[PDB]
Amino acid sequence: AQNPNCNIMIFHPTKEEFNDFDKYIAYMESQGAHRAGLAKIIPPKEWKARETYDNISEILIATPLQQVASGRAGVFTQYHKKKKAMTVGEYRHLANSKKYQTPPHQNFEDLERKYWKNRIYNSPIYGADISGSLFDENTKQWNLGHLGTIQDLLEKECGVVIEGVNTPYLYFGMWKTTFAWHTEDMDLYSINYLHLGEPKTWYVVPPEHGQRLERLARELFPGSSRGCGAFLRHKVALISPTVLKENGIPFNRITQEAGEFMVTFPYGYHAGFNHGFNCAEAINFATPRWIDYGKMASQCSCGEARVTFSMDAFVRILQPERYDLWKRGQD
Ligand SMILES: O=C(O)CNC(=O)C(=O)O
Ligand SMILES: [Mg+2]
Ligand code: NI
Ligand SMILES: [Zn+2]
Repeated sequence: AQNPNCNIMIFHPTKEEFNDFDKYIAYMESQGAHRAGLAKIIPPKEWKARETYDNISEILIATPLQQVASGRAGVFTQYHKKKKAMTVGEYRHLANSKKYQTPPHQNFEDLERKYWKNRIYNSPIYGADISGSLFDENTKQWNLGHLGTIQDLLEKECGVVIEGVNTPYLYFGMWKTTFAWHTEDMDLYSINYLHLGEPKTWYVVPPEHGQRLERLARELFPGSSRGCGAFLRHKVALISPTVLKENGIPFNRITQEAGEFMVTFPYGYHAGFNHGFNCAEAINFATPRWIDYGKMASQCSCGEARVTFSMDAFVRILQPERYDLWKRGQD
């Protein structure tokens, strides 16, 4: 079995290898990359996502989210308070202000220490989940707005024809902005490209051990657990590496820098934080190996998780028994 310790693997495709996206995913899995839940892909040196970023300040963040924490430093939840719209130029200036900027630090490890010590005492503002793309239309390789769609994968593998579309999302981060422990909708893959700015640190639990993380989360967040049988779908809970280590939960960590891709694999729980002002682009995708994960994915029916139009069809076709109850949640 390849990669039996479930380490995060890093890949350096050549420009030739960068032509066929699906093929390269299947290659990485041949090497065991999925066992980690997360892989890093460093693009060939000849590749570029776009010529410059010189004109991105005019993008609008219609609903910036202030991430307010509750709990203790290593075990907390965050709620998203909606703020007034602002442009990327306004948000970048805010990120760089004395109130919100990255503190002085020695290296990534020192910064990670300061994040876990101090996160809860601040409320950074995240421009998350903005439909759009920063890939140039002329970028033909690994252009996250030109991927094969999940609907088309389900049609090719299973023959069924469904409504729905699959588009990318932009994320504008600042110091301490946080993504809570989650898997993707329907336990899909994700791919995330860090277009510019400061790094993003990731934590990940191997898919084969995801239920260990779920059981810990039920113990640490016991009222949330009674409220919903899949409350990590709410994307609000944080658990630190120290707490994970104390409770024996297998995990890995890695820092993504500008110009790098990350892939999350089906049922790979992940969480993390941004080091400073940055912009990432991410999208979900599927392969044939996903289908079985899609069929088994948990679902939030309490009503909190409230997701996309396109997830309806996935539930309806892969999980017809759950369909009814999950749609009561969504309506
Ligand atoms: O970048 C972020 O804030 C969160 N991204 C993801 O969870 C992902 O790409 O799957
Ligand atoms: Mg602009
Ligand atoms: Ni994700
Ligand atoms: Zn729920």
